[PDB]
Amino acid sequence: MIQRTPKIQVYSRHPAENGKSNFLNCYVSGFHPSDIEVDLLKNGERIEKVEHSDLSFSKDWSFYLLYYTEFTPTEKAEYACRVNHVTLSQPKIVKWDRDM
Repeated sequence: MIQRTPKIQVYSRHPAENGKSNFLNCYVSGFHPSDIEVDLLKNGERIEKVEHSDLSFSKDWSFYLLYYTEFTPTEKAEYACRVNHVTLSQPKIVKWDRDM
């Protein structure tokens, strides 16, 4: 058996084919086993519609999730990524930095 803690990155991107739109991303990488819970939060509340959830795995057994959705942020709300996994004794909450 092997278990590996997920790396968690939270960042924003504009797709080049539609640059006025902005997307909040959570890249959860390198984890094992694949069982996992991942949500985007706004002011601490789950974002219910997340348009994209893409899972893959590498040669060593090691899973990768890109979890993302269109959003329109502004100086007001706080956004974060919440992850729970067997390797994490508490849910990990990673805040979105608006410069990322």
